Amino acid sequence: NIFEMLRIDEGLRLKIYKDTEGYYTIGIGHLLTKSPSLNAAKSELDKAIGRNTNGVITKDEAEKLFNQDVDAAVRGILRNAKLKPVYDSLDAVRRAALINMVFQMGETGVAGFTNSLRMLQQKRWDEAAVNLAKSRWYNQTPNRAKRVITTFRTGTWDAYMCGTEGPNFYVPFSNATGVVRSPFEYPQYYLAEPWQFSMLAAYMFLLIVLGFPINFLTLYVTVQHKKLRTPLNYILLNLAVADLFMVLGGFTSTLYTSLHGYFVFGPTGCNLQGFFATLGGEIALWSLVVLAIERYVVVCKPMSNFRFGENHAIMGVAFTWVMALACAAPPLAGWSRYIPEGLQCSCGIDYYTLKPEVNNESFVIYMFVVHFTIPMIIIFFCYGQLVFTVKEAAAQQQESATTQKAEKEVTRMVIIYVIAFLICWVPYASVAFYIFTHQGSCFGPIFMTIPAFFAKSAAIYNPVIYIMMNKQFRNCMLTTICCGDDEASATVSKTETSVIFKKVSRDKSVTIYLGKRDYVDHVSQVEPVDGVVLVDPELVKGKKVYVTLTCAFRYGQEDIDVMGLTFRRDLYFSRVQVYPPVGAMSVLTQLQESLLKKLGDNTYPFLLTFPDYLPCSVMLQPAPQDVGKSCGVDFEVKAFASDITDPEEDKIPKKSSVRLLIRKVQHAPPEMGPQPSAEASWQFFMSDKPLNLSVSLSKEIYFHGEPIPVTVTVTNNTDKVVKKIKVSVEQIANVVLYSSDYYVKPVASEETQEKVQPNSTLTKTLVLVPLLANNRERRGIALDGKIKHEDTNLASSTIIKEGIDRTVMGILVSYHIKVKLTVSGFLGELTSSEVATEVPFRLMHPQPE
Ligand SMILES: *[C@@H]1O[C@H](CO)[C@@H](O[C@@H]2O[C@H](CO)[C@@H](O)[C@H](O)[C@H]2NC(C)=O)[C@H](O)[C@H]1NC(C)=O
Repeated sequence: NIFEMLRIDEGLRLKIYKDTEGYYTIGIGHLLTKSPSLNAAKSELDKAIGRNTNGVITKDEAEKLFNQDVDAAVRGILRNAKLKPVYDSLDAVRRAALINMVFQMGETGVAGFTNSLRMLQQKRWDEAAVNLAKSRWYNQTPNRAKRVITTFRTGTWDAYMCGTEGPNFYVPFSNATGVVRSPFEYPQYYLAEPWQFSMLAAYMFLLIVLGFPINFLTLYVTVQHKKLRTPLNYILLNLAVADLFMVLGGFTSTLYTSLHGYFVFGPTGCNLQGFFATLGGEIALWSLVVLAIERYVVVCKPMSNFRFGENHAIMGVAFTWVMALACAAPPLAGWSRYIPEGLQCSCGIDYYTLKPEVNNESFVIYMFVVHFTIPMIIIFFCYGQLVFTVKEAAAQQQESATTQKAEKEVTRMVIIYVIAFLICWVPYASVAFYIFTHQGSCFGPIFMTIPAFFAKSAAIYNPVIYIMMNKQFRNCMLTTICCGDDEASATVSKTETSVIFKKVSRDKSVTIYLGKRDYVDHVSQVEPVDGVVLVDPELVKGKKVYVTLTCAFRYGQEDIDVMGLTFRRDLYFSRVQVYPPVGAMSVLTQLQESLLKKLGDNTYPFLLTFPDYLPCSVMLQPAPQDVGKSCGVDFEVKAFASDITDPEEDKIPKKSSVRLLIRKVQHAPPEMGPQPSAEASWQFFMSDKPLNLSVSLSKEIYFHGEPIPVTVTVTNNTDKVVKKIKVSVEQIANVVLYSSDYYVKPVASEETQEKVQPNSTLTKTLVLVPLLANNRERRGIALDGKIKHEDTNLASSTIIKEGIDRTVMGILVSYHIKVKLTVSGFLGELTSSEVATEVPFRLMHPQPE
């Protein structure tokens, strides 16, 4: 347009400069003053801008000086008697050309052209152009003139077009000089100085040297180590493959072209290089999106770990390739296109050129919204909510120091993930959007190379930031350069009567003793862990023996979950110093007295109490096909010796340490509650007549193996018939870790086909048998904790202490009887209305003699 004409012709200067005539000018052709003094020129500038510039101004202030000049130029023309009829006759493109003449020479200067202005009015475009070309004006600056003259002749912007537009390519350079040639056939060295091509060759070589091994090692090591093979890591493996396509297909070809200075492989090579570079980048993009989604759901909700198998991971990796091809395929298919970008040694999508045939307009918007903004929102939302959740969780437990340092590591890596994503895709998003809005303006080849730097650099630092920073991957990669617990490999539980059991450590310095594995949990109080620890004085000398009580909520795998930017949450933790003893135990138990006399002098007692806000020992049931999936709450009593002081728990010596799993179990209380009775009445929209139902049980509390009678009285006063009645025992498993989540899986059910007619009643008692044996080989069933691998029963109903301050975190189980009714629908026989009501009951272990 007019702005781009005069900006390129005159040139935009931020400071004051002398023009060809030698007069003080600033910005685009703005005369400050004719005064000879340099200070006088700055003074006339200062008043124009409105502040103390000191011969330096911005472009927006210069755009204001230009607008006042154009608004006044349209006047001086209309004011002039010779210029106005010409101005009125000529169209908007040729009017811009006339303003250029008046802007440069002035009102009196343009008035000297009589025959030129005459022929333009008469629509003689051929004769007026020769007139302007043979004049003094052309001889002075034929560079500027010829662009203005061609405008009069053609009536187009072809003269003021930004760069040479070929059919298969776009070069950001003017062919006015005539030096522009095809990037497929001839060298492009006229664009920038030849050393910058060898610079790119050195840069693209560096990305191959660094990129190929880093990404290849990710895949190579995972084949060797079976540990790394996990559904969650599948998305991180996709990132390695994604980055390899950029290196192999993209950077290797881009290297060879940057060697010679132009694109040797032709349009065929440009399509495939542009395809792989786009695909490899777009796969890498959505991999991090799916990774962000996967990390958000898996950690926050421990139930989802169970649900997340190979199928869900494959679904994530496939989705990536679908969205990747959504970006990469259409330029090949013809929507937009693949052309050489920047120095034209590297091919990429066409964001800068507006081509209406291939519709770059829709593709860039499609790119900006679908393939940029949506990944940006999701990643910032997922990792943003992820820190928000951990910040909330760490705020609850301020006592556990391990949960505090994790939150520190979480916030660290997320900020790095933000920075990694921002450095990569913002340059393209800024530039392509700027070019789309500012398309009238011109941009060089180096302008497009700056975003190309960062996205191609992401093939290096995204592997490092996402993979190398992860602890499980980092450790395995070290063992690869190293080219390669085993010594001891002994961890057994023994037993002797005097019934007591013990366990010896690996180094056999610290030996622990305990009374019983199952500790009875009452409502008011809890039965504490009682026992002793035999310490070897020779092996443990000048060291610190400790004992712990670890209540840990366990979900998923030890390796990958800890790698997952956080680790499994320790629910409760306690510590006591065993040796050397500080003071002594005020009162011992009958067990401790026996073991002290039985064992030698180096034995020391300990006692570990439980608070009232802890859950029971509960684990979720895995399916037979599910091997590595593991989730549940469990209690662990550990003992160890260490040189380091009390605070260090996360890191301890494995050889000195010894541990034994225990249970916290609730037996059924002596008081069986009142006879459960539920009652409800139901109606319809068309039919307003009532339907009464009354459920009744025998006991409030039931035992495992005990039959549950459900007495149901269906009183039918309505017009419809009841087809069948179904009773169901349903197991509510309320999981509280980062959030409260209710999950209902029916454990047992019985039904009957007895029909109930209108104005007729039926009383029926159906027995249900809630046993695990029938429910074996299922998913998500809550079970009582099993010592080792032994047979266990369905999870006991968890009783919470009345009136407590802290929220109970863990797996909280509850049962109820759902009496389901199937009634014939009013519209049709096939139509049906399922009605149901619930009543709670307890299922727990009996108290032994
Ligand atoms: C930029 O201008 C040059 C010089 O005019 C073009 O090169 C000529 O293109 C014409 C097209 O018909 C050929 O007939 C001539 O043989 C070419 N000249 C020479 C010396 O080879 C050039 O094609 C323009 N740029 C591009 C890339 O099209």
